[PDB]
Amino acid sequence: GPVPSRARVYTDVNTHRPREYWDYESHVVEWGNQDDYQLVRKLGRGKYSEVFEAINITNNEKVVVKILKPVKKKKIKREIKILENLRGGPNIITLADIVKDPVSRTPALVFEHVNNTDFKQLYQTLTDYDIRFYMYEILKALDYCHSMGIMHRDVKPHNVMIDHEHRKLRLIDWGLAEFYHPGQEYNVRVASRYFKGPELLVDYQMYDYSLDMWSLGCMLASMIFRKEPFFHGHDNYDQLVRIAKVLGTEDLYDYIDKYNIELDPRFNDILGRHSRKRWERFVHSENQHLVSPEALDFLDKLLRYDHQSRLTAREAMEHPYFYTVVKDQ
Ligand SMILES: Cc1nc2ccc(S(=O)(=O)N3CCC(CCNCc4ccc(-c5ccccc5)c(Cl)c4)CC3)cc2s1
Repeated sequence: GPVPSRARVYTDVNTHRPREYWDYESHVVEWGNQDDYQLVRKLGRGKYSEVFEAINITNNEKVVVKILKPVKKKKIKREIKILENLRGGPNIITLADIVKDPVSRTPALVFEHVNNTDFKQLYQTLTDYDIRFYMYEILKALDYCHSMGIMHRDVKPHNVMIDHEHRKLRLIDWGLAEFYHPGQEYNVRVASRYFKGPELLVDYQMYDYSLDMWSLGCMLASMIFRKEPFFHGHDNYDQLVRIAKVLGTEDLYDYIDKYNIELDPRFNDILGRHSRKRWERFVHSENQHLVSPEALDFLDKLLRYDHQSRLTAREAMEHPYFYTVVKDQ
């Protein structure tokens, strides 16, 4: 069978906490009063939930309500527990309240209100510095949640809110996040195709925080190269093919050998033989202002098949790409 793996960092953080910290099935949800919030307008619809702007009539504060679609109670408890554990952490969305409709029995998460700058506006105007700054802010949230024993497992642009006017950022949608325990086999059917790590695609279940670092690398690539999505797979199999056409097949097969991974016979037809490509082939006159030796070195050190060889969040934060942003703090 496959060779086991443990996180290189924050390995045992949960083992040292009281069981209640991570044993979310035991968590009893503290309900607030639904009548405290009036819905104002729909903001979005999102697979597991519908999102509204609302107002707390107790105090006239603007709030955001996520009305959950039917999910298992255990997965709701998981998300709530994680949100509560991470509350106060840098750039983590703040859960303000939890309410249920007395009639429809539907449950609703109440968050802090954060405005999002118009995507068209923001993207038009970004700048190399801005990307470094916001990437650093995301890394602060990931180092924090990893240090708290939690993997996000769905890092991607949709789950990053920015308010450019106030230089503010939040990592949202903790609904797929899970506690890391050494030895645990996790579900590989998580995260969106374009952001799935090789570990998920080859069905290596004993993964860890480092999954998030792959996803982050995918985000960085899409931003500096102005290509979304960067790895555009047609399905889960082709997703790995797209990766292999860039990172090359030699290192992929080395990874599968090292962990004694058994590959679906299908991959053995489609994967073929691919050299490792240089990042320069994605650079053009439109994106060159975003692309630097530092950016490429950083990218290279996130996008690695072997989850153990990817940068940690804290290592990433020390990378030369961020020197000027850190100097500003
Ligand atoms: C508690 C909660 N409150 C709200 C409030 C509104 C909503 S929403 O459903 O209406 N909607 C979700 C989708 C957002 C778009 C995500 N931004 C993309 C982005 C992300 C990152 C970047 C980026 C990345 C790296 C460097 C620089 C910028 C860049 Cl360039 C762009 C808008 C808002 C849900 C929640 S959940």
